[PDB]
Amino acid sequence: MLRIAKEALTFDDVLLVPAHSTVLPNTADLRTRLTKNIALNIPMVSASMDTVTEARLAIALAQEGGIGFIHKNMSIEQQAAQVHQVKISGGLRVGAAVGAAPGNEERVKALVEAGVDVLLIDSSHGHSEGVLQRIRETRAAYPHLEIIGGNVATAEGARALIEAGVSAVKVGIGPGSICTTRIVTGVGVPQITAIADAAGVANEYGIPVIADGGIRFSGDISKAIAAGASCVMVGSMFAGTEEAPGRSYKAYRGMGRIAYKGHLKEIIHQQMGGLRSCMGLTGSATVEDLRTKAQFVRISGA
Amino acid sequence: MLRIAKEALTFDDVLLVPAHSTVLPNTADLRTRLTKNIALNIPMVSASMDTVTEARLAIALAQEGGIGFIHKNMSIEQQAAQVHQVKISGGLRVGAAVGAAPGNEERVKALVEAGVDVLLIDSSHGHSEGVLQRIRETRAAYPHLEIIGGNVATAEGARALIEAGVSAVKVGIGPGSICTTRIVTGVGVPQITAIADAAGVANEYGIPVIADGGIRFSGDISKAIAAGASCVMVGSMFAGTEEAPGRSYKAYRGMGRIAYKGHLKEIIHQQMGGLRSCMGLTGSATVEDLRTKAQFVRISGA
Amino acid sequence: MLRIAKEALTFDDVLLVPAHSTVLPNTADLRTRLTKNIALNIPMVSASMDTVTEARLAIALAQEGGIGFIHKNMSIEQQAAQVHQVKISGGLRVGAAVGAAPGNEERVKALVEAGVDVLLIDSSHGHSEGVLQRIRETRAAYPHLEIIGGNVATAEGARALIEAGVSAVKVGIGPGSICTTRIVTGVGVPQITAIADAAGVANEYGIPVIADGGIRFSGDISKAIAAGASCVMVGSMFAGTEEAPGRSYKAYRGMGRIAYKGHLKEIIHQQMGGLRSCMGLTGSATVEDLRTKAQFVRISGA
Amino acid sequence: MLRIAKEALTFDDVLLVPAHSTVLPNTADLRTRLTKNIALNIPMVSASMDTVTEARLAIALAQEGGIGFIHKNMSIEQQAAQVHQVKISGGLRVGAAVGAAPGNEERVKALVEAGVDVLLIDSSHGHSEGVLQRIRETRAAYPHLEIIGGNVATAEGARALIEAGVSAVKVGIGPGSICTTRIVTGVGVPQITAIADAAGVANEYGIPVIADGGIRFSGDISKAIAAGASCVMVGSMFAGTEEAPGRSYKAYRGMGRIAYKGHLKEIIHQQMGGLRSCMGLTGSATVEDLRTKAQFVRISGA
Ligand SMILES: O=c1[nH]c(=O)c2[nH+]cn([C@@H]3O[C@H](COP(=O)(O)O)[C@@H](O)[C@H]3O)c2[nH]1
Ligand SMILES: O=c1[nH]c(=O)c2[nH+]cn([C@@H]3O[C@H](COP(=O)(O)O)[C@@H](O)[C@H]3O)c2[nH]1
Ligand SMILES: O=c1[nH]c(=O)c2[nH+]cn([C@@H]3O[C@H](COP(=O)(O)O)[C@@H](O)[C@H]3O)c2[nH]1
Ligand SMILES: O=c1[nH]c(=O)c2[nH+]cn([C@@H]3O[C@H](COP(=O)(O)O)[C@@H](O)[C@H]3O)c2[nH]1
Ligand SMILES: [Cl-]
Ligand SMILES: [Cl-]
Ligand SMILES: [Cl-]
Ligand SMILES: [Cl-]
Ligand SMILES: [Cl-]
Ligand SMILES: [Cl-]
Ligand SMILES: [Cl-]
Ligand SMILES: [Cl-]
Repeated sequence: MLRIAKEALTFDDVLLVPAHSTVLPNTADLRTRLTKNIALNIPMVSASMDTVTEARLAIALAQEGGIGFIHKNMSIEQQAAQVHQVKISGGLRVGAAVGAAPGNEERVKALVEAGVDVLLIDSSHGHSEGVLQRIRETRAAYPHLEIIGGNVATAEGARALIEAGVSAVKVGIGPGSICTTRIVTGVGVPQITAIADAAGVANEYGIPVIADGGIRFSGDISKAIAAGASCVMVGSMFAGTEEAPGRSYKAYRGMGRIAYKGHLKEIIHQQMGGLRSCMGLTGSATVEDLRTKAQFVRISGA
Repeated sequence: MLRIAKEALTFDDVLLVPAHSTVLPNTADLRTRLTKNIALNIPMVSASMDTVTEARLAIALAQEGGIGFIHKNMSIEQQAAQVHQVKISGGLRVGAAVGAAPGNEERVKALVEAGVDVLLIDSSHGHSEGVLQRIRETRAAYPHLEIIGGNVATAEGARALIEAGVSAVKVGIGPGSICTTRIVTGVGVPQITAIADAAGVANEYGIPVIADGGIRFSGDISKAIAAGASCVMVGSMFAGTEEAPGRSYKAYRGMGRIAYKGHLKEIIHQQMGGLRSCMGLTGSATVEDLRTKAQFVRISGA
Repeated sequence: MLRIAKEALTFDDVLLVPAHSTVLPNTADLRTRLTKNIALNIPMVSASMDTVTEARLAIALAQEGGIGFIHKNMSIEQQAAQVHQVKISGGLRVGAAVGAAPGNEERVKALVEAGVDVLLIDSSHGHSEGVLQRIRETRAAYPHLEIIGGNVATAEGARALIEAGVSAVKVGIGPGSICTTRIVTGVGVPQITAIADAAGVANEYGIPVIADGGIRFSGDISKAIAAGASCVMVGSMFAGTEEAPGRSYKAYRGMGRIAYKGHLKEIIHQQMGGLRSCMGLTGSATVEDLRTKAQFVRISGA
Repeated sequence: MLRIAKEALTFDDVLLVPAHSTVLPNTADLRTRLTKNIALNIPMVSASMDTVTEARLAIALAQEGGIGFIHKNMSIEQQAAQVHQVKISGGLRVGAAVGAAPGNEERVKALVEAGVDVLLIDSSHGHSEGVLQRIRETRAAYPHLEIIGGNVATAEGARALIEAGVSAVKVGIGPGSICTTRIVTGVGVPQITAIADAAGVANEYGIPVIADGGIRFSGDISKAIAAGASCVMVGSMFAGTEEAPGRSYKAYRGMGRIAYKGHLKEIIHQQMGGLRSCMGLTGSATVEDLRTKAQFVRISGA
C-alpha cells in the first residue's frame, strides 16, 4: 500500500565487529583515493562552506594529507587567487567548488587556469537533470579535469553521476548537522545505507565515493568508510578552528555558532587516531580493507 | 494470541527518497483537489477550531489558494454571516463545519443558503453509525452539496464514508498535537499508515483524502501527500497567527497557549517553499506525482 | 544461541484501532467480572498496599462499583474489623490480602469469619511452588471461597494457578511504577504480552484475569482490557487520594511521595470516562466486546 | 550490500522470564567458576583498573567470595607485594593483570613467584595476534598457571583465545561505562549477544566466560549470567568505595569522578541480593541453572 523502498540505517544503528588482527594502530595505512586519479594520505576533505574552507584551512589540511574545497561565495579573482595560494605553498593539492546553475563557465575556466586539482560541482540534488547537464558540459569541455559531482543518496543517483562523467560521487542527502533538508522537505536517506547503495554502483567502475555529512565523532568516519566510502567530507568538525574563515565562537551556517576549537592539526590527529584504532580492532591494514571487508552489527540504540 | 492487525507508521518513521528530477522548486505545480469537485491552488486547509478559523483567517487562506473551515462554536446567524463575508471578498471559496448530532438541520440550511462551498461534518469518530447517518441524511437532502466526512483512520472507515455519500474523506484519529485521544482512550492509528489505508480505498473512487492532525513542519506536509493525501488540514500551525480568533500568546485548545506568529501569508509561504523543495528533490512536477509515485524509506529514529 | 522465548509488548507499543460503532460513550456497559463468581460494576480494583487500601478507600471504591483489597500490614483484629466495616456500609463487597508464607491460617480464618468476599493471596512470584501450595491449602480448607492468586506473567504460570484452584489470575511481574523487580532482578514481562499469554489460558476455563501494574492513564486501562484482562488493579493511581491510608503529598511505597489528588470518586469518573470513549471508538458495547474483539496496531514510539 | 553480520542485543533489550520455582532467594547457591580450575563463592571479580583494584579491595572482595585483579600500573615489587599481602590474609585467592606487550616476562615471573592464583592478560583487543602470542608464550612457560585472556566479543575471538591456551575467556568490546571504544573507534558488540556468542564456543570446552563491562545494576548481573557468563567483572560499580585506590568523590578513569559509596561489603550484599531474587523468580537453584536454562524476552524499550 504505502510505497516503502526499504529500511535505511544511519551511523548510530551500527557498530563495527572486531576481527583477527595483525594491524597495530601505528602501522595502519591511511592512504586512500579522492577521485579516480587523485590520491590522499588521509581520508578527510573539507566542506565547500563559507564558514569552513578558504585558503588557510585548505593549506593546513593538505599538509596533513587531506584536501580542501575552496567555497564559491567569493568572486572568481578571489577564488582563483585562493587556488593559486595553496598551489604555491609547496606542491599542495586543492579543490574548488562551483554551483550547478548556468553561467559558471568563466568561474570554471579561471579555476582551471589557476591550477585547481579537482572541481566540485556542488548541489543539494545531484540527481537533478540540471546538475547532470552541468557535469556533462564540464566533462566535454575539460576531458582531463577531475570532477566531483553530488550529492546523491541512491544507487540510481550514483549511476547517473557516473554516466554524466564524474571522477568521484559525493553522498549525502539529509545527514548534515544543519538538518534542514529532512525537516523542511521530508526528504533524505540515512547515511550508512546511502553510502552502501552508492558504493555498490561506484565500485563497479573504480569510482570513489565521498561521504558528506553527519560525521560527529571519529567512530562515524570508520563506519562511513566501512559502508563503502573512500573518504569523508566534514563541515561542522572543522568549523570554529583557527583556520576557518563571554566565550569564543565562530559562525557555522548552511549554504548558528560553533565553539572555538584551536588548530586544525590537533583535530585531525585525534580523528585519525580513532580511525587507526578501529583499523587495529578490525584487522584492516589499509583503508581498502576497512572499506571492503569489515563487518557491522545492527544495534537497537538501547 | 494478541489481536494485532499490523504495524503502523507515523511521520517520523519515514523519509522521502530523492529521485531523478526535471522539476525546480519554482516550477512545481501545487494545485490539488479538496473534494471531488473543488480544486485548490495549494494543498492546505484550516481546522474547524474555535481558536483557528473564523472569517478573517478563512479569507486570508483562500487568497493564498487554500480554504478555511468556519468553526461551529457560534450561532447560526454568526456562522452564516461569516460564510457570506468570505464569499463577498472576491469570489473566495469557504467551508463550514457542523457537528454530527441530530438537530443540525437548520444550521446546515443556513450555511447552504449563505453560499457555503463545502460542508464539513466533523466527528472524532467518522466510523460511528450516527456520523454515517448524518452524512446520508445530508447527502439525500442536498444531492449536489460537497460534503467532507471524517475522521477515520482505516480502509474500512474510508469505505463506509464513501458509501454514505462523502465528497472527500478526512483522516486522523490519534495524531493531533493535543494528544488526548491516544492518552485518554488508548485508540489511534499512526498517521502515515492511516492516510495510506484510507487512500487505498478512496483512490478507487477518485475521492480525495485530507490528512488532519500531526503536521508540525513542512516536511510532514510532503510525507502526508506522498502517503496519499490530496491536502492537509492544520490547527496548531495556524493558531496564534494574527488572523486566528511578558510574551504574547493566543489560546489554542481542543474541541493551552501558542506563541504569536505574525501573519498567515508568511507561514504559508515558508510551508509551501518546503513542499516545493521536496517536489524538486523527488522529481514531482505536480501534487499528483508526489501523491502517487514518490517513494519512502523506513528509518529507525537513531 | 541466546535463549529468547519471543518479543514482548508493553502499553506504549500498541494502540487500539477504531471500528464501526453503534456505541456511544454514555451507553457503554462497564460491568465485568472480578472472579469466576463475583461481578463488578466497573473494571477497577485497588492494590493491597499499605499506602493505598484500608477501609475508607475500600468503601469509596465499592460505592463506585469496584472492589478494594485491604492490605495485610496490620494485625488480624485490625484487618478483620476493616473487612466488617466495609460489609456493614450497605451491602458492599470487600477483599483482603494475605501473604503466601506459612502461618497465615488464623489470618485467613478471621477474614473469612468477618465476611470477606474474596481472598487475595499476594506474591511477587505466583509460579513459586510455595505460592501454589498456599493456594491449594486454602482451596481445600475453603471449597467455596473466592481466591485470587498471583502474580504471574506467562501462560504456564496462569495454568499453574488455575490448577492450584484460583478463582482469578492476577498478572504482573515487572510492570509496576515502583520498577524494582526489573532493575534489581532483571526479570519481567512487558504487560500487554503478559496479559494476553495469561488470558489465552484463563479464557479456556472462564477464569478472569486481573491486570496489575503499570496503569498510568485511562488509555492503559483500555489496552489492558483489550489484551484480555477483565479488570485492572491500580496502586499509584489511587495513592495520594483523600481516602488512601510547601506542597501536600502522601507516602507511596513498595510492599517515595505522591502529590495529593483529592477525592477518589473524581479520579474514577475521569478514568472511566476515558474507557467509555474508547468503547465508543472501538464499537465495544460491553467489556467483553473490548476484551475479545478489539484490535491493536503496533507502533514504533517515534 | 552493506555487510551486516546480524543484529546484536544489550542488557536493556532483554528481560528474564519468570518460571516455576522451588528456589527461595536465601536458598540460592551463588557458587561458580572463574576459570577452569578456580571456584568462586559469588560470581563477581573486580576490574584491573588503577582506580579500582589494589590489595585492600582485593582482600575485601575475596572475603566476600570473589576475586580481585591487581592492576599493573605499579612496579613489579609493588604488584608482587600486593599479591603476597592478599595471600597471607588467610588463604585468600588473588589475581593480577599484565599487559600484552613484549617485555612482561619479569613481571609475570614475579607475580607467579608471589603466589598469584590467576594471571590476567588484559587487552582492548584479545583477537589481536600480539595478544594471542603473549598468551601462547605464557602458557608454554607456565603449563599449570590459570590464565584469563581477553577481551573478545565474538565466537571466533573466544575460539582463538581457547586455542591459545586460556583458562577463561573475558568478553567485552564496547560495553564499558567509559564508552570511548564505541565512540572513538565505531567498534563494538552489544554485550548480551557478545557473551552468548563467546559462551557458545567456550561451553564446548568447559571454559568459563567472564562478562566485563556495562554492569550498572544487579539486574545486569543476572542477564549477563543467563546470556552464558560464569561471573561478571565490574569497574564503575566498585570505584569510589572505601577500598578503591562540597561532596566526596574518588577518581574513576579509563586504562572522571565517582561519588563515594562506603564499604564494599554492603555493595556486594545488595548486588547479590538482587541476583538471589532473580534466581528465586527464574527457578534457578545454582548459577549453572541460570546460565544454561533461563529464558529471555526481547523488549522494545518503550
Ligand atoms: O541540511 C543542510 N542544510 C544546509 O544549509 C547545508 N549546507 C551544507 N550542507 C551539507 O552539510 C555538509 C556538512 O555537514 P556536517 O556539518 O554534518 O559535516 C556539507 O558538506 C553539505 O553537504 C547542508 N545541509
Ligand atoms: O486529540 C485531540 N483532542 C482534541 O480536543 C482535539 N480537537 C481537535 N482535534 C484534532 O486535531 C486536529 C488539529 O491537529 P494539529 O494541532 O496537530 O494540527 C483537528 O483538525 C482535529 O482533527 C483534537 N485532537
Ligand atoms: O516493582 C515493585 N516493587 C515493589 O516494591 C512493589 N510493591 C507492589 N508492587 C506491585 O505494583 C502494583 C501497583 O503498580 P502501579 O503503582 O503501577 O499501579 C501492585 O499492585 C503490585 O503488584 C510492586 N512492584
Ligand atoms: O571504553 C573503555 N575505555 C577505557 O579507557 C577503559 N578502560 C577499561 N575499560 C573496560 O571497562 C571495564 C569496566 O567497565 P564498567 O565501568 O562498565 O564496569 C574494564 O574492566 C575494561 O574492560 C575501558 N573501556
Ligand atoms: Cl539521489
Ligand atoms: Cl543519517
Ligand atoms: Cl476509522
Ligand atoms: Cl501519528
Ligand atoms: Cl509467571
Ligand atoms: Cl510493562
Ligand atoms: Cl573479538
Ligand atoms: Cl552493551
